[PDB]
Amino acid sequence: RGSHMLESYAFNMKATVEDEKLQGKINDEDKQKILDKCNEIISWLDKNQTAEKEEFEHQQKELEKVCNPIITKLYQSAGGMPGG
Amino acid sequence: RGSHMLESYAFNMKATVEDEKLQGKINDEDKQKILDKCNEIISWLDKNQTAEKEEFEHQQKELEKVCNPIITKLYQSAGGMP
Ligand code: NA
Repeated sequence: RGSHMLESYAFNMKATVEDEKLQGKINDEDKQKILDKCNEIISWLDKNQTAEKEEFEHQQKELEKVCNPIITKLYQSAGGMPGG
Repeated sequence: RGSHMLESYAFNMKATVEDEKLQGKINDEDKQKILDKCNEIISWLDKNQTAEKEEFEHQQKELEKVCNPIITKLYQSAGGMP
């Protein structure tokens, strides 16, 4: 989807650098550079995805925080429909 | 996603207030303000999708910048004729 391809990819590089196929074929110094860097992105998603949920839950409140007082107005006033 | 619910709410709350002659509402201002905010989210939501999008393509790039050189180095050593 985006955060998936990215993530997926990351999982797969590690998936490589760790394969016994390169026990010594890949620079032992290099294994680091990836793994680490891959995790960097791994975490960077987990963290960004979680931070997202908040800006969501922060707009959801500051939204109804405008509606509920009018709902709880029209709902007090005669008529009262709101039930989508 | 909880982003849906947000959308949903914004999307419903916006139409459930445009519905029809449900003008029992202060169907003029104290409704106008339910439109502005609602859409404010409708948009801000969007501006974030295409905001996240990028950051992903970004990080996705940065990680290759740390892998391409190495996988290239790999595709250069196990031949039987090359
Ligand atoms: Na006023």
